[PDB]
Amino acid sequence: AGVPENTSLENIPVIVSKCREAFNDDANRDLKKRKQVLRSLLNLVEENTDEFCKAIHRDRRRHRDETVVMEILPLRNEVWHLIEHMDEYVKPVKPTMEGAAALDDCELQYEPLGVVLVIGTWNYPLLLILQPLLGALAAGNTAVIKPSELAPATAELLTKLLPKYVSSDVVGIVNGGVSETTAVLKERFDHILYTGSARVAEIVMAAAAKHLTPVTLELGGKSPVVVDDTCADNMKVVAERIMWGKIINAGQTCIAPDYVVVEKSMESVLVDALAEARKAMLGDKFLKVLKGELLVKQKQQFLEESDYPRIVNASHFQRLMEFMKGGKVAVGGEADEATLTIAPTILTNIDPTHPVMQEEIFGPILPVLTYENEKDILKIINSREKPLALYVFSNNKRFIRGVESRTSSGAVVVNDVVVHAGADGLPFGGVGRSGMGAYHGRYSFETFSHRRPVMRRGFLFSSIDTVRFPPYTTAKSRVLNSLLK
Amino acid sequence: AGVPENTSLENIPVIVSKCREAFNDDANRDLKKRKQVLRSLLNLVEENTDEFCKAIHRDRRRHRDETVVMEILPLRNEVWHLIEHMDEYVKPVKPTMEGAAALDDCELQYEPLGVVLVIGTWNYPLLLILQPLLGALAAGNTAVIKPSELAPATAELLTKLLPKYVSSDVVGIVNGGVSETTAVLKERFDHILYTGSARVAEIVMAAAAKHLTPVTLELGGKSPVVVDDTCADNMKVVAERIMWGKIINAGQTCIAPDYVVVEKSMESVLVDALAEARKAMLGDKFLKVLKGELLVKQKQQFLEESDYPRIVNASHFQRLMEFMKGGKVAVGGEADEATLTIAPTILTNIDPTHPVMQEEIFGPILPVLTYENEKDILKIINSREKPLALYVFSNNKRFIRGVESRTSSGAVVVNDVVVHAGADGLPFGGVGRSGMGAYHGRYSFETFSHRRPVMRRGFLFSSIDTVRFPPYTTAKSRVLNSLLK
Repeated sequence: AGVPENTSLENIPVIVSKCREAFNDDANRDLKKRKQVLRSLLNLVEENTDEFCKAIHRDRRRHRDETVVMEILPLRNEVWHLIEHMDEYVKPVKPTMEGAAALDDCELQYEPLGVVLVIGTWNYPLLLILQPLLGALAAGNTAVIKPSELAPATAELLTKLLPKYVSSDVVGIVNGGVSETTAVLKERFDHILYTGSARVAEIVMAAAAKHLTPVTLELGGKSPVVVDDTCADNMKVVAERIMWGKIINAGQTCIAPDYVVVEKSMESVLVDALAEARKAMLGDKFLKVLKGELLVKQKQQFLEESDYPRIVNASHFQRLMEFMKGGKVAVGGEADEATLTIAPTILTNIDPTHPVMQEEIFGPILPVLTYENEKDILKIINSREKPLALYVFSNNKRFIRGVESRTSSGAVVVNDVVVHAGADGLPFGGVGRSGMGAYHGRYSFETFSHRRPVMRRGFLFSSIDTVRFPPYTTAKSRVLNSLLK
Repeated sequence: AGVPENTSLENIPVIVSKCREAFNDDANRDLKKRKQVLRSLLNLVEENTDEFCKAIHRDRRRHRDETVVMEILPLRNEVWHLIEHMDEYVKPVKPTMEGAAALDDCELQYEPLGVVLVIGTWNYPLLLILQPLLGALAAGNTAVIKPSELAPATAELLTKLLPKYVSSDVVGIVNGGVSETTAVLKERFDHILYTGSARVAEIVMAAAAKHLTPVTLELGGKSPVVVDDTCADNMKVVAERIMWGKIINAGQTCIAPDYVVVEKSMESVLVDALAEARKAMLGDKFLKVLKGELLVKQKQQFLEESDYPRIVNASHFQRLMEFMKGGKVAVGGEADEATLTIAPTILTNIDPTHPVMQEEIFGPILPVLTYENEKDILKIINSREKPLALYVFSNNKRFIRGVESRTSSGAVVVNDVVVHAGADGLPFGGVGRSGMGAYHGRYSFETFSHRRPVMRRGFLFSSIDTVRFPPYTTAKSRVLNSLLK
C-alpha cells in the first residue's frame, strides 16, 4: 500500500482517553518503566534501520547514508543521552535563596505533565516525530503522535512497528490529514509539540488555547549565511559547508542556508567555490544527464534512481522554478518536472522585493546578496522574520560579535551550517515566527515537565510573623514605617 | 474622578508602535539604561507609597499595613533583586557538551524579545502590574501595560505617576475594559503576561495565537490545605496561618486557602482553632457590629472605616453568600451587602458536588472536608483542576512526601500558606488551568528573554566531515555501517 490507514474520527477520542487513563494509572511514572520504553524505542530504530531508510527513500528519495547521518544516528544519540542522564534530570534542584526564604527548606521538583501530543512533519519524518516523543516519555508523560501524511511510507512503517516496541496506552497514534489533525487537536493534552509551518502553527496554538495547553512550535524562516572578507584562504571549506547544507533533502530543511549575504569583494570567489562544491557533491554524470548533455535510455528512471532528493510535490516544484525569475541564474537551474528534481541553483543580482527574498525558500534556490558595511547586513536580516538559524563565516572576532549582538535567531553557528541541530548540549528551538520553546536532551526533559517549587517550613517564629498578622495595631504601623522611606 | 480615562481605540496602535520603534532604536538595550529605568520605578514606588496605599484602600478597603506587606515591600525587593543581579543574568552560560560538539566553542546567550504586554488584575493591582513589568524591563524589552478597570483608583494614580518616572516610549499604558483589551490584543507583541481567570486566559491565548506570541498565564484554582493528625500540639499556629491566608484581601487571592482536607479525628480541634484565630485577627467589636449584636450610630460608615477588605462587587458578594448553602455554617456567616462585607466563614458537612466545592471560591468561604486515608485526599485533589498552590500541614516526612509526589500544583508549601509568593529564589507560576510559565527575579529575566545557543567552529577537519559530504560512495556506506553494527 505505502500509506497508513486513516484513524476514524470516532476512534480519536478513544486513543487519547486510553493514553490519559494510562498516565493516571502510572504507566510511565517509575524510572524503570521510562528506561524500558526508551530502550524499546532504541530497539525500534536499530532493529528496523534498513527498512526505515527504504521507507524514507520512498518518501523523500533521500539516500540511505544521508538518512543515517540526519535521522538514525541523532535518534540513537538522543535515546542514549536520555537513558544515561535520567537519574540526574529527575532529582530536585536546591535553588539559591535570599532573604527570609533562605531560612526555610526549598526545592525545585520536576513532575510529569500528563499526555503530550506530537505532530510530525514530512521532511525528516522519523527524526521529527521520534525525537520529541523520546523527550516526552523521558519526563514520565504518555503521548499521542500524529505522523505527517506527506511522508506516507514512513508513517505506515512506524505505525506497523511501534506497537511491537511500545504499548498503545503509552504511545497512541493518529494517522491522516487535515480532518484527523483538526480532530485530535480538539482533545485535551497537557503539552503540544508541533513542527512545520507558521501558518499551521497559528491553528495549533488556537486549538491549544481552548484547553490552556502549553505549546512548543518548531517552525522555519529564512536562515541567512553571512560571509565576510576574512575567509579568502578558507573559501573552499566555506563553500563546501554551505553547499552541503543546501543539498541535503534538496534544500527542504528548516535550518537550511536560505540565502547568502557576502562581502562585495568576495562575491565572485564564493560563487565559483559554490559551483565547484556542487559539482563535487552531485557528480558529473548526474548533472550531465539532468542538463541533457549525456543521454540515457530512461532519463526519468535514472533520476528516480539518483542520490539526490525530490521536491515534496508539483506545487512546491513550480513555486521554486518561479523563484529563479527573481535573479540571474549564476550556477545551475537544471530541473526535471516529472521526477520533481531541481538541482542547487545560485541566484545573483537579486530583486530583494521578489518573493524569493520575501518567503522561506525551503528548496534548492540560493540567492546571493552583497554588503559593504554592517548596516547593509542588518537592514537585510532585521527587516525579515527571526529565522531558526543564522550562520556567519568569518575569522574576525569583532565582526562575529557585532553580527551576533545586533541580530536575533533561534541559533547562531560560526563557520558552519546545520550541524548545531545534532549538538548534544544545546537547546534546539526558534524565536518569533521561527517558533517558541526548545527541546533536545535536558531541554526536552524540562519542556515536557513542570518545574514545581516546594517550600517547607517549621512551626517556630520567624521574621514574617512580626508584621503579617492582624489586628493592625499602632505598634505594627511603627514597625512597618521603619522599613519604609 | 477616581478613574482613568479610557484609551481611544485609534491611539492603541500608536502607543504600541511607539514602544516597538523604541525597542528597535535600542531604547532599553544598554544595561545602564535598564538600571536607570529600574531605579526610577523604585523611586515611583518609594516616593508615592502613601498615595498608592490610599488608592489601593479606596479600591479594595485593604489596610495600609496589609498593602505594605503584600505589595509595596515585595515590589521594593523585586527592584533591588533585579538591579543587583542584572550583570549576572545577562552573561552567557557555558553549556555541558557531549559527543562531537564538545570539541567546539558553545554558549547560551540571552537576548531581549521586543515589546511585552502586561495585563493586570484588580486584587493586588500594583504588585500584579509592576512586578511583571520590572522583569520585562530588566530583560531589555519595552512594554505596554493594561491596568484592571476593577481597581480604578490605583489605575488612575499609576497612569498619572508612571510617565514622570519612565518614558511612554519604553512603557506604554492602555486603560479600559473589554473593548480596549480586545483592541490591544490585536497588536503584535513578542510576549504577553496575563494574570486573571482561566476563562479570559483562553481569549488572551487565542489572540496571541494570531501572532505566534508566547504567553505567561497566571491563573487560579482551588488551592487545598491538607492537615494531618501529627499537628495537635501546633494547632493554634496551623489555624493562625490558614486564617491569615484567608483574611488577607477578604479571600480574594489566587493562592488563598480555598478549602481544607483535615484528618477525621482533627476536625473539631481545627475548626475551634480557626474560630479563635478569626476572633483574634478581626477583633470582637468588628464581629459584634457585623453580627448585629452591637449597635452603632452609622453601621455602614463603621464597616467602610474597618480594617477588613471588601468583596469586589455585588455579583461576587451574592455568589459567595449562595456558597454558604452548600454546607453547615460552623463558624461565622456574618455579612453586610451595602458595604460588600463577608466575614470569614467555615463550612462543614459539605456536599462535594455543590458549586462551593466545584469552583474557585475567591472569597471568605472555607469548606472543611475530612479524610481517613491518603486515597481519600487524592480523590478530592486529583479530581479537580491543578491549583496554583497546595498546602500541607504535617510533622510526618513520609506523609508530606506522599502528598507531594501524588499531586500536581503550581507550588507546595509545607506548614504555611501564601508566603512562598514573596520568596526570593523561587519561580512563581501555575500548571494546567492554574496557568503556564513562571516569573519573579531570575525567572522573570528568563521568561522575558530568548535563550540563544551559539556554536563556534574552525575551518579544520573534524569527525562529522568523515561522513556528512556527498557523493554517497560505497566507502562512505561501509564507514556508516560500521557505526550501526
